[PDB]
Amino acid sequence: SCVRDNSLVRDISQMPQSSYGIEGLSHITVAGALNHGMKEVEVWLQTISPGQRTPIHRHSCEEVFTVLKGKGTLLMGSSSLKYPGQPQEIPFFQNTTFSIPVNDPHQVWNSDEHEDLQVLVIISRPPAKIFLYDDWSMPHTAAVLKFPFVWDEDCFEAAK
Amino acid sequence: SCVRDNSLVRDISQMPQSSYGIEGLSHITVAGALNHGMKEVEVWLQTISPGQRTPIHRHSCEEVFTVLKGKGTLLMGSSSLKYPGQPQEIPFFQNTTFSIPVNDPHQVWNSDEHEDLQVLVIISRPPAKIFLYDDWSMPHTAAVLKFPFVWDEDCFEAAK
Ligand SMILES: *[C@@H]1O[C@H](CO)[C@@H](O[C@@H]2O[C@H](CO)[C@@H](O[C@@H]3O[C@H](CO[C@H]4O[C@H](CO[C@H]5O[C@H](CO)[C@@H](O)[C@H](O)[C@@H]5O)[C@@H](O)[C@H](O[C@@H]5O[C@H](CO)[C@@H](O)[C@H](O)[C@@H]5O)[C@@H]4O)[C@@H](O)[C@H](O)[C@@H]3O)[C@H](O)[C@H]2NC(C)=O)[C@H](O)[C@H]1NC(C)=O
Ligand SMILES: *[C@@H]1O[C@H](CO)[C@@H](O[C@@H]2O[C@H](CO)[C@@H](O[C@@H]3O[C@H](CO[C@H]4O[C@H](CO[C@H]5O[C@H](CO)[C@@H](O)[C@H](O)[C@@H]5O)[C@@H](O)[C@H](O[C@H]5O[C@H](CO)[C@@H](O)[C@H](O)[C@@H]5O)[C@@H]4O)[C@@H](O)[C@H](O)[C@@H]3O)[C@H](O)[C@H]2NC(C)=O)[C@H](O)[C@H]1NC(C)=O
Ligand SMILES: O=C(O)Cc1cccc2ccccc12
Ligand SMILES: O=C(O)Cc1cccc2ccccc12
Ligand SMILES: [Zn+2]
Ligand SMILES: [Zn+2]
Repeated sequence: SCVRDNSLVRDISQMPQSSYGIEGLSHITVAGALNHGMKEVEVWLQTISPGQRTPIHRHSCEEVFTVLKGKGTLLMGSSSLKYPGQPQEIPFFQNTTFSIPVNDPHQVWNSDEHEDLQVLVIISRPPAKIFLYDDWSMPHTAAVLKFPFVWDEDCFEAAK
Repeated sequence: SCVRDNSLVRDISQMPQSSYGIEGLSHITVAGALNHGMKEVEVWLQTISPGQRTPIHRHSCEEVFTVLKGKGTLLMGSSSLKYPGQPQEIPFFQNTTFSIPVNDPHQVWNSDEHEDLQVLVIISRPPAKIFLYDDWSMPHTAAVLKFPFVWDEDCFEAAK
């Protein structure tokens, strides 16, 4: 569904959450472009189950994560050579933050075997324009744009 | 002193908090322009003590709040009158979100007597350009710009 709501105070617990077909994910856009009218920043609340990973991807915007619960590993590559290259792998834990430089290819993995990972994610220039890589050797020109992304599809179609 | 941190993954409990001379405030810039190099978004973590309030102010950027703990009241003024005017009082509670229209005058109040209010705040176009009002009756044209703001003064002076 597309749930639009521009009032000023909104209850996060009442904004319908979904995996959008991504196994192990639970997503809520807390404040965003297509659902609420934002123009410069957008905020997501996401929970990833044990062992799950996001796809390898990039987006031409700033992006900041804050870890509410759980632990994991951040994988990041470079945006300057013709492909991402073998990534940096950096562990993170509850109450850590990390920002992804514009266009850097990255992946977030919930490497804990038992607890869910819950983060707040903030982006600039919404909505997100995510290009997907199938592995760290795929060249940057070859990444596939998936726009709108699955949590924006219903509202993107409703706004034409 | 100015604390600059060029690290990718940071522990938020080790970024130094301060009131910056604002009674009942505790602030940490989680990811920002002067402290970490951000250009498009900046993220703060703020705790306000029971009864305390931010000054009445406005800023030419988007601003989104997410309430992590506690509860309170958002006070919103007019951007169409020549002054903010008597404010609308909008209650908010744990797990709510609110976005402040660009340039609207507002104040956040911890109207709870029992527990601290903690919020994650996101702004666009950092660092903040905050104009202060002495009361809801002050004309928009008389509001005073305080730049750099108190949590940016040390790095702004160090930058020279
Ligand atoms: C991730 O890590 C984060 C960082 O560690 C965590 O957030 C922090 O959580 C702390 C633990 O709960 C939390 O500590 C509480 O701070 C509040 C809020 O504080 C201020 O006001 C206090 C109370 O005030 C009044 O009385 C005073 C005398 O009693 C008067 O002086 C005053 O004017 C007023 O009327 C003040 O005592 C306090 O003041 C000072 O403290 C500053 C340091 O904060 C100094 O700069 C200053 O000189 C002086 O020492 C504050 O201004 C308290 O009310 C409460 O009892 C705890 O101290 C802290 O605030 C949180 N930080 C932020 C930025 O939010 C977070 O929880 C972690 N999250 C996860 C998921 O793990
Ligand atoms: C502020 O409000 C927030 C919103 O209410 C709240 O955050 C919510 O908190 C709840 C409670 O803790 C969380 O619920 C937890 O969700 C996790 C993770 O869920 C996802 O993964 C599970 C497990 O997946 C895998 O295992 C299954 C087998 O069981 C496989 O099929 C699968 O492939 C994987 O291997 C999965 O079952 C979930 O899927 C279902 O649910 C989604 C909806 O989320 C449907 O769309 C889907 O079709 C299906 O029914 C999902 O993919 C779960 O494991 C836990 O058991 C528990 O349910 C929410 O995740 C969380 N929401 C967000 C967005 O983070 C805040 O906590 C609250 N905060 C405060 C301060 O109060
Ligand atoms: O922008 C990010 O890194 C978040 C993110 C981007 C793309 C796909 C995702 C799937 C599941 C969870 C998060 C995801
Ligand atoms: O509404 C805001 O921009 C945050 C904010 C702006 C100005 C002063 C403040 C004092 C204490 C806590 C937050 C404050
Ligand atoms: Zn990303
Ligand atoms: Zn403000």
